[PDB]
Amino acid sequence: PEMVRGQVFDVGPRYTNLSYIGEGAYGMVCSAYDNVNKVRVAIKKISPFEHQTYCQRTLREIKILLRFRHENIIGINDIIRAPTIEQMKDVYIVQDLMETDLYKLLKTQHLSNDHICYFLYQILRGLKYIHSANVLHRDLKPSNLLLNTTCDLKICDFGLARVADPDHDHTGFLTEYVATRWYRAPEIMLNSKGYTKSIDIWSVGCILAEMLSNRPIFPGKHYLDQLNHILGILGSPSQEDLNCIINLKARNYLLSLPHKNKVPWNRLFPNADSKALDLLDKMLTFNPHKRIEVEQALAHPYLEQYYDPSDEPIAEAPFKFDDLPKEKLKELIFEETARFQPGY
Ligand SMILES: N#Cc1c(NCCN2CCCCC2)sc(-c2ccnc(Nc3cccc(O)c3)n2)c1-c1cccc(Cl)c1
Repeated sequence: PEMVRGQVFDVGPRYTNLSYIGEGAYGMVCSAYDNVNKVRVAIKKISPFEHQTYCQRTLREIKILLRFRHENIIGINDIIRAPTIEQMKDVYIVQDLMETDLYKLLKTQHLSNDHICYFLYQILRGLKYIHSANVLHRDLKPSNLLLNTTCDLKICDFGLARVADPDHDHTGFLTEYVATRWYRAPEIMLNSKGYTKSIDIWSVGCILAEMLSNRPIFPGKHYLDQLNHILGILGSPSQEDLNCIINLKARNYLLSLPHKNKVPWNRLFPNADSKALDLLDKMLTFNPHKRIEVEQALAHPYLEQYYDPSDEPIAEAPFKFDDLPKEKLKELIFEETARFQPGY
């Protein structure tokens, strides 16, 4: 086997010419040449068997990726792992190599309104399919949006994804959260576990604001600072939106803050299309129940040039609602990846 840093990357002889790309929420990503299909691919190494939580996430990610089939969601080409459970310590997931991501593009490239409109359409088209499968991505951000040389957009890393569970979304004030800080909806910091579809819509809204200016709209430096950045632009929540927050600690925190008025979108983004700002406003709504849904967002006049509900497919087999030990999860990961084995 070949080494990349100080770690084994056992994908050869089919996959050679390894180069380090980076990391997902977990796992090490490399580019490689597929000697069989004569194309360069991306490969993610996952070593989750020593921990239950890692095993659960690895199992969900693989189950989700294998079940999903959509143009705006990157699929799995192959899975490399040992032929036996005893010999299996690592899992390698193979996907088509995408040229870049929206994070890298936004660092140095100004987006035309046409590119913003097209990227947003593709994000929401992929998201419609994800949400139709009763799945939440939960870590949408520019680095999880891959692009090729013709601007085809594909959503990646379902490492923090979960089956939607709105009945168990309520939690206490200041509950620790796993997903990337800057794209976290205000309710995460107040009373939400991020188990509802509205959590992904907030993240897409943050991505849209970022595509308009090439800078994250809410760059919180720590947990509560993230909420301060959000209220600094949306302004103080209304009495109606506060009445929706039953948790006393979360409500009293918001009531203790000095009153802030709404910063108009047309002042933050003076060169933006007015329809894009109307959609931005509806995605970046404080109250998650009033926040626009993915199908409504696709039907928004800003996306009129692309909107075609018959060419925005939904999932054929949605997921249903776990606490199994890591040894039983290793067996399920082994079973889930069995179809990619040489004998199969
Ligand atoms: N998780 C994850 C991934 C990514 N997360 C983002 C990593 N990124 C690295 C650069 C700095 C910001 C964070 S990317 C990824 C993947 C899949 C297909 N093509 C590419 N291409 C790509 C992405 C980034 C840079 C680059 O040179 C190429 N990546 C994957 C991936 C690769 C193989 C299998 C699976 Cl299940 C996922």
